[PDB]
Amino acid sequence: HWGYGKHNGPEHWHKDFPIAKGERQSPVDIDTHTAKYDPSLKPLSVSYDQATSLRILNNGHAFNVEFDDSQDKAVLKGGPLDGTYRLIQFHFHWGSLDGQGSEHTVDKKKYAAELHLVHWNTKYGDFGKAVQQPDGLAVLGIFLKVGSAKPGLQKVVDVLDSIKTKGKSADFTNFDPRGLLPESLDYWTYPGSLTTPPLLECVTWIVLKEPISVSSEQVLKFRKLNFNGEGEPEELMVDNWRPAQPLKNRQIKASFK
Ligand SMILES: Cc1cc(=O)[nH]c(SCC(=O)c2ccc(S(N)(=O)=O)cc2)n1
Ligand SMILES: [Zn+2]
Repeated sequence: HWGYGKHNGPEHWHKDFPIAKGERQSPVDIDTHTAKYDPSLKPLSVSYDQATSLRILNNGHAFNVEFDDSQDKAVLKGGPLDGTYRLIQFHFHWGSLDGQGSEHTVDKKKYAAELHLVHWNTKYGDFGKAVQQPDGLAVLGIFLKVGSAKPGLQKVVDVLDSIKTKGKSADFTNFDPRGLLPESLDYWTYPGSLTTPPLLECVTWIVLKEPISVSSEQVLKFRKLNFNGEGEPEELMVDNWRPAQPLKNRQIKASFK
């Protein structure tokens, strides 16, 4: 039922998922002047050398590039995290226009898109158990602006016409997510939630300050995907982002300055 239209978009989700109005919802606006530099925060450790991508899936909301997370191969640690979080998938949220699409904002600035690399805390054994814990997930968020192409994104873009509609998947092996990272790992972090239903409050968010640049042609191909299934009226997959939610009783911390 839920999605991103007038009839079933973010402003409706609370009726099936009442935590939509909870105390630690995501995304948020990152007010860079009031984020506190925390000299106790560690460099993030992103260890993606042995990542094993398997498949890419249009799930009707976004596309997910999925990884084999049955061993400790692509892991996030350090930063604000205790313990070791394993990469399970990444996906993006993007707009119908270059001036919107990100979920997080920075001093109210929206970016053209935002990439989420989703990781789960290995102390909980698997992703389905982790989402039921307040420290179950760590999502690394990276902003996309439109400018020069991102060469490490092109393999993803070029497979999208094979997964145009909801429910389609394609083999997607040997994809290296290190090609999607900016140069700096400086970040903001705060406790929050999944940004789509079920909206569970299980995520430590780590949002990088440096955006990556993608070309206008790369994001135009994201906007050619469809939310609908094959044989249904075409609804372009655009504007699949949740707007910023109330910060409430939270403190965003900065790893830098
Ligand atoms: C309990 C449960 C199980 C599941 O398979 N998916 C979900 S929601 C989908 C999901 O895995 C997910 C959703 C949103 C985000 S986000 N947009 O916060 O990074 C990350 C992962 N919830
Ligand atoms: Zn997301």
